Amino acid sequence: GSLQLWQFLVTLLDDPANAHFIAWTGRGMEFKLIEPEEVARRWGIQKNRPAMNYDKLSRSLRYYYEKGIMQKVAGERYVYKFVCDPDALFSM
Repeated sequence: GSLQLWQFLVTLLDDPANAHFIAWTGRGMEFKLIEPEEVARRWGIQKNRPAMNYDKLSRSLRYYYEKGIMQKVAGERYVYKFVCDPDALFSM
């Protein structure tokens, strides 16, 4: 029952109160960190680990890249995508 970064990001993305700093782009499961540092700060609050910033957050995203969970969309700057559909991981 420990909160995972991919789960936290999904929760941010499905709440329109967060749309000014993180939002689905509308292509597949791609999303943009409109304010990367605000996303990082909120992950830090949630997971209880200041001083979280985007530099540190990017290390966790690179972890997800190496582990097949997330990809960084090339040609973009702060656009990522889920590889495995988070809803499908628990649909059964």
